Amino acid sequence: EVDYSATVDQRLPECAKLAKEGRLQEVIETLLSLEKQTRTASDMVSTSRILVAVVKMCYEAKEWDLLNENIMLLSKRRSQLKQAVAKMVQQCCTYVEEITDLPIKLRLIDTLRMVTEGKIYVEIERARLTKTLATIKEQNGDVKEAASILQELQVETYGSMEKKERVEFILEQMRLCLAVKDYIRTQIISKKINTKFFQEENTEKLKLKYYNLMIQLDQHEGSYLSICKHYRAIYDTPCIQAESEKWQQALKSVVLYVILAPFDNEQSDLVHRISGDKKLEEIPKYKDLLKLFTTMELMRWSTLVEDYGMELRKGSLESPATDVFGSTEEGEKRWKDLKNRVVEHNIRIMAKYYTRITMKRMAQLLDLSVDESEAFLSNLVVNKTIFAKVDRLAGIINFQRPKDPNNLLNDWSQKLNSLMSLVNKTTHLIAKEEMIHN
Repeated sequence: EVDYSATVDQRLPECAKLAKEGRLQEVIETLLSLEKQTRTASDMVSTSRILVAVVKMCYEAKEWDLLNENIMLLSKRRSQLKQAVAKMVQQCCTYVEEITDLPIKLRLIDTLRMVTEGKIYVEIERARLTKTLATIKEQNGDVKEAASILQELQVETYGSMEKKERVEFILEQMRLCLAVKDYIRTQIISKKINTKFFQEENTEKLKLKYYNLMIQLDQHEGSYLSICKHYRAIYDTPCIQAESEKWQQALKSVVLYVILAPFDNEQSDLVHRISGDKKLEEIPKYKDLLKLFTTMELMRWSTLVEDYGMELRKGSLESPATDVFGSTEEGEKRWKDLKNRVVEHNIRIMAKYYTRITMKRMAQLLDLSVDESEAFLSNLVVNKTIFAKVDRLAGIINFQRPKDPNNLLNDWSQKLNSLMSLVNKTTHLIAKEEMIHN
């Protein structure tokens, strides 16, 4: 248009000297007038330099009141250029990091976050200032306010922010939410992260931070199977897989958590996938333990403690123990749940092979008292996990359901079908031997 350019190149150094001499209130009025000519002229580059200029003068002169008043004023000018205000805020948020005085920094943050509110072109900055405001409102304590301040930022909708930086914001929202014990809120924020984003280039640090945070979130609820999947994702990271101490610890928790998970189709399928890995050989104790939950046999809880108790709870210097079964309250609760899994596994085995068993025998085989075994068995019967009818007078547990005449004859029919197929198959096998030996 009527681009000013060198016109501001003549004033700006001259105004720079007068600011140092002490004349600031007069020169800003001069630069406000010069800004008006440029803004009306729609000179993007020149107007940007003036707005960046004036905030520098009020910063170098420590005019905190004037700096905040100017930032509000020059942002509210009629038909202000959006790029020029962006450069002002980008240059002003640099001054935020430099300032160490907390009350002065906070007022500038509040002023800057107010002139950047609801505006797309400065949405990246207001995000970073919101992150900056939260850290100040966290290193000083009052994590509740820091969590609230950061949570309201819908960073997923911010299109200008880079995807890598966008995820970093979400993880901090989760970190503050977990630190404030807001597990309901943390789950909702967790859905904002697409797990496929970690399949890209070097962002593994976010993947470890993300999954370790989900481990903490899912630990409170008790979803052991979900915890195992998160640890399996930590196990698959190239950074963890490239160093022995890291992947060994991750694989230790992968095995130790699928074991704690109650049996189902998903859990059973996971054990086969985990057992298929050849890296369990570097931790032979955990490989054998995972196998013990795979063999279709009774395992004794007393044997487990005497064979795997020290390696799992206390561990060794050569192979350190994970926090699944530590001395903590969480570790003790998980230790009790492991005994349930052993007891549950035994009842599942006792249902496959036994047709009728004695409560006295079941209590002995479960390392439980008769009352505890009956109470434990009564629990599984109620949640339909295992069928069992308990005749308490005779001390008998009956694992066979009543035989429907359909089922009895269907089993008879299925035997005939297999028999006729076998007779068919044998005849074909005979024909081949007639061919070879004739």
